[PDB]
Amino acid sequence: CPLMVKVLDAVRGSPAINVAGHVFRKAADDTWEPFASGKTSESGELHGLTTEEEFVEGIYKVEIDTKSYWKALGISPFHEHAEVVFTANDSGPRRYTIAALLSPYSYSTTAVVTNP
Amino acid sequence: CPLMVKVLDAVRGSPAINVAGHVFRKAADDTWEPFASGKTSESGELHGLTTEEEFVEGIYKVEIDTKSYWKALGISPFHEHAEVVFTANDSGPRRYTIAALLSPYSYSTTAVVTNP
Amino acid sequence: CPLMVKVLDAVRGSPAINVAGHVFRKAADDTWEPFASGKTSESGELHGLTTEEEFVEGIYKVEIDTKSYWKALGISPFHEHAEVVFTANDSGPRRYTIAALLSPYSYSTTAVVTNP
Amino acid sequence: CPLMVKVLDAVRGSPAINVAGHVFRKAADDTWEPFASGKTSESGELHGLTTEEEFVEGIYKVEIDTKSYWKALGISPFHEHAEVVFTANDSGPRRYTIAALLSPYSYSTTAVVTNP
Ligand SMILES: Cc1ccc(C(=O)c2cc(O)c(O)c([N+](=O)[O-])c2)cc1
Ligand SMILES: Cc1ccc(C(=O)c2cc(O)c(O)c([N+](=O)[O-])c2)cc1
Repeated sequence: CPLMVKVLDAVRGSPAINVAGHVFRKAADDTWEPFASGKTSESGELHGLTTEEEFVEGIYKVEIDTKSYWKALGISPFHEHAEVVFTANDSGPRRYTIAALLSPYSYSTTAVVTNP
Repeated sequence: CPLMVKVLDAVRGSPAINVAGHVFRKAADDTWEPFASGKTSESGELHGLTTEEEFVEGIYKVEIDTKSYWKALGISPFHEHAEVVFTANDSGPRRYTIAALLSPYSYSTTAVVTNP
Repeated sequence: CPLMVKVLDAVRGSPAINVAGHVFRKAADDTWEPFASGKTSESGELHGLTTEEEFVEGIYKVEIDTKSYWKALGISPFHEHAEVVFTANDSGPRRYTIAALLSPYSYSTTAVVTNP
Repeated sequence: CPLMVKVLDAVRGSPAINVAGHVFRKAADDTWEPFASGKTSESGELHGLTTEEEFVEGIYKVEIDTKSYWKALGISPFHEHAEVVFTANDSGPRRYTIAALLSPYSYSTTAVVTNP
């Protein structure tokens, strides 16, 4: 899996389960083309989004629906979502983990990029 | 100052100076309408973006040009930019500080929301 | 103010008010000698800890009583406290802001170091 | 493994490899007794620190030698180390992942605590 998304809850100290994630790729006309989507598992991880052959060079956007996560816990959070936009595979194929750490009024995101 | 943006550099341990930030309000057609912009000061701060009168309820986006910042420092960055999207003033007017802490492969954002 | 500590609450999106902070300097015997202390203000800030004269080179520790803060809010915390240990003034006197962003199961700390 | 430590580098977007970690447990006399140590693998993970039977209730300290990590990369970082202090197993045995995300002038730490 060349693209994985992991989401953690900094209030409970747990994986953030059942969080929707949507991936888009910038098209030649500069629009955001839907690329993949899913929801986080019990481990907070969203696997199986793409394959090495489909995950070509390009600019990708990962949008994590953090607002729905907090709202289901009774909380009205600050952010509408957490979005991560990045160029992928510019130097050849890589494996990307996009990790997000969520609090109601703050989030952090990191990328772990490895060479297979 | 109903809206302030502060940007910090976690590599140098300093304010992130001369970082462009652009503010948008979501339009009725779901498009992003540009609202205000500026460059961070020597303290990392972007002041004077809006006024109490103009900063009505709505969904707002702050886009921080983190890629140009890292490029100017000669450091390879992961993200194309950092975006913060939030609903403003849903329970009355508030003063918002959006703080962003930047590293080349990670960023975090927090909101400090105080009632005047 | 050679040394300032600022504490923010990522759950409420506010300064963390009335948080105790204690500052220590490492002694020749490697023990921690208490140096200064205070409680964060309504802006989350602990000012007036030390002076230019007293804040000589050395290794310093700031201990933030995060557990008492979360307990006062009725929220279960993970950490006993948050500690920040750093060598100060190794290349001349600097002004240090130690910023801590608190969640119940996570914290982050950053230093903003500026040369007067 | 009831206790795992994971360390990531936010500058390079990579696991932080070969980082020393030391674990201590608070003794009945209030001293810090050495409990386990190791170094992070190529995945940034330190496994095999303890067993469920040995990892009894108590207050534990995990000290990560972040300064040596940065110094080996040519960087003089702000922090001397990253230390995490927490009560473990107060409600029965749990599995703890202590994750640290490192930059030269900032770090963040989170706990992911799961029930086996
Ligand atoms: C680790 C971390 C991340 C974000 C914040 C943070 O949100 C913040 C907010 C401020 O109003 C402010 O003045 C500063 N500061 O000056 O350093 C930081 C504080 C700490
Ligand atoms: C404070 C912080 C923020 C983000 C990360 C982080 O990026 C990360 C990445 C992983 O692949 C991973 O498995 C975990 N984890 O399980 O805890 C965390 C690590 C620490």
